[PDB]
Amino acid sequence: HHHHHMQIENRVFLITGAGSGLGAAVSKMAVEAGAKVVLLDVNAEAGEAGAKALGASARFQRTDVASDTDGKAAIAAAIEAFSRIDVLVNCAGVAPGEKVLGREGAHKLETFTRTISINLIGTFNMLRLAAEAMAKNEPGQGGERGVIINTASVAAFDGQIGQAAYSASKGGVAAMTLPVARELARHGIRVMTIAPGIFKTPMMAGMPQEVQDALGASVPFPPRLGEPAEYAALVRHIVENQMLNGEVIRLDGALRMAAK
Amino acid sequence: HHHHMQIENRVFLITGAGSGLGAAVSKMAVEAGAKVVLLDVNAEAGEAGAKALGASARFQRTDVASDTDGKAAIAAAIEAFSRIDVLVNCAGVAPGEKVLGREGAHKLETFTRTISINLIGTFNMLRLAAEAMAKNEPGQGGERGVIINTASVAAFDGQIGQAAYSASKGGVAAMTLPVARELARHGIRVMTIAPGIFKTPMMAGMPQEVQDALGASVPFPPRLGEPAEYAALVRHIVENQMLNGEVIRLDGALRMAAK
Amino acid sequence: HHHHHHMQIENRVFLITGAGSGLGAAVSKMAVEAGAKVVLLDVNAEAGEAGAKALGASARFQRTDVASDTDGKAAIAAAIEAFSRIDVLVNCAGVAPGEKVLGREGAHKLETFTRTISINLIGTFNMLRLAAEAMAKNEPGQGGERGVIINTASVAAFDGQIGQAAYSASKGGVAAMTLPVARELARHGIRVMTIAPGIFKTALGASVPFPPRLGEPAEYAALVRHIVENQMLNGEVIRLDGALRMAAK
Amino acid sequence: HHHHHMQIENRVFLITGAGSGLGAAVSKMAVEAGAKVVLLDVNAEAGEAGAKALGASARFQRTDVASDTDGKAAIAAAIEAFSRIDVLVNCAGVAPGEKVLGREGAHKLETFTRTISINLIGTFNMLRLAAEAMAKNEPGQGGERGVIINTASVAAFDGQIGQAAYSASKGGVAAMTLPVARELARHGIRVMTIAPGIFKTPMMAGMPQEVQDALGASVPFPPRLGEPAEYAALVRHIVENQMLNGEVIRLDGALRMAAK
Repeated sequence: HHHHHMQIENRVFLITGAGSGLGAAVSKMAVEAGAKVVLLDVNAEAGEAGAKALGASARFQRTDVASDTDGKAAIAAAIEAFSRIDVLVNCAGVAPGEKVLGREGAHKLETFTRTISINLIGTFNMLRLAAEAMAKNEPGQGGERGVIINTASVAAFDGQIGQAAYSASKGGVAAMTLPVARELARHGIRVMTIAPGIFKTPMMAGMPQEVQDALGASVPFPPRLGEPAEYAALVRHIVENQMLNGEVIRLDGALRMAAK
Repeated sequence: HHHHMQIENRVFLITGAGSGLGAAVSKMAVEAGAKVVLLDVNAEAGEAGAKALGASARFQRTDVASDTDGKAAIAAAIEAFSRIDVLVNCAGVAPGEKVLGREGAHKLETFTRTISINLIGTFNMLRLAAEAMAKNEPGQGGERGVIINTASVAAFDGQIGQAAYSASKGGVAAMTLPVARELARHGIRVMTIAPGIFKTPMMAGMPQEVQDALGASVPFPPRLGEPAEYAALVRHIVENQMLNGEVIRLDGALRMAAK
Repeated sequence: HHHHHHMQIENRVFLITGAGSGLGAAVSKMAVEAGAKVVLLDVNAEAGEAGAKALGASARFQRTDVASDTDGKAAIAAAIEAFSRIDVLVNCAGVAPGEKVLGREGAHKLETFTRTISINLIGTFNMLRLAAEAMAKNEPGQGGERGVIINTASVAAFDGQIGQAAYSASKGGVAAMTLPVARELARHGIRVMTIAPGIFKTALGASVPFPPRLGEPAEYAALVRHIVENQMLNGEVIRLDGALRMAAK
Repeated sequence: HHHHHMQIENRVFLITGAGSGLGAAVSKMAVEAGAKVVLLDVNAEAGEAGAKALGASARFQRTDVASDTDGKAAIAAAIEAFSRIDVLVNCAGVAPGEKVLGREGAHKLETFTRTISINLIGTFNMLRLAAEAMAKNEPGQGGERGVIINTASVAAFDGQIGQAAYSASKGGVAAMTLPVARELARHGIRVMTIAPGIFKTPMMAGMPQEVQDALGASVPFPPRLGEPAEYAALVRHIVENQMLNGEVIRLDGALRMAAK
């Protein structure tokens, strides 16, 4: 702690995709740093188990991030549990691969739409509602009322063959950062975006080991899969450092994804 | 010019073609000796355009976000002119709505709609055009087609109230590379233009002092862009084979302020 | 006909660096053939004379070290004396060396880094400042325009490979100047643009997604032409690269 | 702290422009986190006073960062004092404003050249020499042998009227980050760049207070000058977070500089 350093203790985090991978690690980091967390996930089993393991500072609320009504209910539950919302972290996402021209014809419109719905619409939906709650907070240190962190992907910059939908959704997340920051600046709410490279996600851990090790060796340095706790450490830094706003930060070991 | 790609006789498919940018692209294309199939949701405007352009033009009513309308539009282009060489996606809406507004949070429905038309619509026509283009015989330099999408400077310098618009156009911009990478195998190039402030129908609706003020925000030329200038760039992209997988800002050096 | 805001290339005076070969030669050729005047600038007299000779009465040559204050001024004076004005500057002069930060003999030489910067970046800025000064004396033309400056960066500004610290630094510097320079020179009606070429000629093409070949210099020249003709292009860097994204190795 | 977290304690920092502003704050942060610092600056009085105030964990070496011979002397002095170099932070920089076409004629070539010399050639010079020293270190945690952090500027993206030289130099720094990171990955040396917005620098503190306050009010949130300690906090997070590599981070309160 030095003068403009923002304290993490006792701040209330709302976190999506919190039952696994990135979101799980953020929830763990937050609780261990002395914060409150409300876990949101569409999977009840995983979410209940996480909140259970983290203890009294955690709650879980089943949530389809793309739903208006679920989004509200998630806000209401966070307020009822902990009285306020200080930080939103959007980690819910899917990363499918589908060619524009595949063996069985054109990319399905439905699958494109669905990727957009979960990754981009879902992010916007939680963002708009969290923001509305955060704006009711009393202005804190430096006039700050909240911090919103979204998750894009290096696919927003280096999209591979088969990632039209994924790149479109994550590019959309990245490009919203600024206009949203610009508005929410009036209320003291910062808006930031992290663009991860290759991390040990559930999809990743599903692959055979030789394939996992090969992805890792594609990353210049460190030549390994990123650890979810490293994504969480960056989230922490964004909460603590008040000068970080309206920016997209690549967390990717210098990776630039080839076409194949 | 040896590797210069010829515009004459190529078949353009163009969305939002009943007005503004798409209208100017249609005009440019017909006057350079090409065929155009105009697509628009507004039948009156589209028919009138095709009528005015003459025998080299057809119109097909189309909701670009619809799977079935998209297919019908491809089928109509093939039936009329036998092939598709160029797709230009100009259909788009540019609404403003705050995240935290007078009536509460930004409506989810309005966000979703802006994404549907601007992004899902662009992807829909792209996927179906590409499929048709791949059936063409390889032409000059092995090229079978060119796809040109329209993003916006909002993809980079989004203003207060443009979350939806920036999201949709940022999505368009970010697709360019993964799509270009795949479609390279078929000789189909994929490019994106990011316009600044142009004399669109919404723009021409505004009172003159407001128009003039928007123009004076542009460093040089300090005016609204002319739709024919956007069309001139589209032409150059069709002609210049080295242009691929790139987003081009057409904006007089504008960098939009927050408000 | 041609649209109202279309900018005509006929009779405009081009000043072109690195004009004795490659990209600059092809720009000089395009310009003369479209009815413009060209002043060719190059450090190599043999190549420059031969080019100007082959292009004819609409071309002149002036030997020039683009990084030199006094050579830069002499080049402006020679253009004015020959053709009375300057309407377009195209900076194509450049070197593209590869040298590792940590090499077999030791660290990257400071002298070689400095020299790459001097030719690619300082040289570009030098010709830009002096051309701009001359262009500002022109009467305002169509749409109030007095000139166009076009600089050459490289995809190395974005996807720099192992060994390209110097090259990437110099071309990144060119790319980043585009905006602050365009912002100022907007007052005088001078547009400022930058082209970032991929791999151009001088299986080597098979790394390029499409077209899977080396770029032709005349294609770079076609883009220059389009920039001069399209008045809404300003303050932007355009990648001309067949969708290439250079790997590290 | 998590298993892949990189410890700052006992690492040796070499820092340029360390007598004032950003480099002084990085030195302070590093010493107070338990690290060693070698301060480099052209100004002896400021540098000695800094090293004096920081104590036994600090040394000062007078240095023109653009000089080959001074650069080498600096490396030798750091090795002789602390045996190794683990982190280089390049903060030495000048930020002049000069129009391309000014009231009294064209931008001087000498001034452009000088800004490039100090900001870009100087940064490259220290980098190449620090990298050479770092490569001799034994591979540490995660195989890492060093971290190099350069300072660009938001001028690399949003250059204002009068900033051709400054933008050119800082855009050059930014664009080197990837090709350097790609090579030095082989030796386990990470390379990162920070792009600061408006900070309380000595040039800034030289201005009258109304002009300061006005610059601060141009920043969306927080609407103030950035504190050098915040730039130092981000440096620290880069040294700690191993997945950060080959990237430029904007630290700017969502500022997008207007032309004027």
